[PDB]
Amino acid sequence: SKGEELFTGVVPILVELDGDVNGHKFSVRGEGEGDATNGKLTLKFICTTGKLPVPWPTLVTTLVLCFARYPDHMKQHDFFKSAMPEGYVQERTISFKDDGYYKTRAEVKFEGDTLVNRIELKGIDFKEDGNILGHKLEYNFNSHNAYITADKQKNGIKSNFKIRHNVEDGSVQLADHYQQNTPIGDGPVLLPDNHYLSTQGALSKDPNEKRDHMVLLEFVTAAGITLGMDELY
Repeated sequence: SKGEELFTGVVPILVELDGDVNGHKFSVRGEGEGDATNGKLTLKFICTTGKLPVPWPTLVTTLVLCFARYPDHMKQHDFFKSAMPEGYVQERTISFKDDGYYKTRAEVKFEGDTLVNRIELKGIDFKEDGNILGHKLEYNFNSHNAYITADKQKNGIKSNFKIRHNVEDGSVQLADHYQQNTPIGDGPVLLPDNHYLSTQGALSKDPNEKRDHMVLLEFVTAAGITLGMDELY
């Protein structure tokens, strides 16, 4: 696959989410750009339906792993770019401990020149005054590593990882993620050795923006592939 050639520069991003958590419906639209050479995402998200009924940090993982920076010696393990431009389906179950769960299905693919992430989310069994529907989580996102393994019996990858959201009282709300990715087209995809993605993110606000929104700067870098002096030639 030559899909990685689509990411050598800066690529515009469109994110569209439709969500329904305990019958609380909402839509989010995000726009920005991705710079895979640096592993950098710069995006601004707006809740187009008014007030977001869940905390913005709980949507970060749902709201484009094709922009991760894979080191040169690891580029053969980059499933996400190898599926492009046709793209991949990304599905998750996010189980919040002692609370409800999200189910998400997204398509990540190029539409013209733009990398688009289009998501449907359903949230079920939440406590109406839990940490999520009650908005008890701090506006931040800790740095976090997510382990990636191949799923050959599905021609894709899988990952499970825990996000630890900071609760305002000082406790931690666990969000247990189970993820699977499968290509959309029939072209060849790279199925990787075990590795992980290392993610950092900074969340902020646009002072001139009155809509409910999140400004996000995110860095994603691949690591964990044991590398020796043999690749040195």
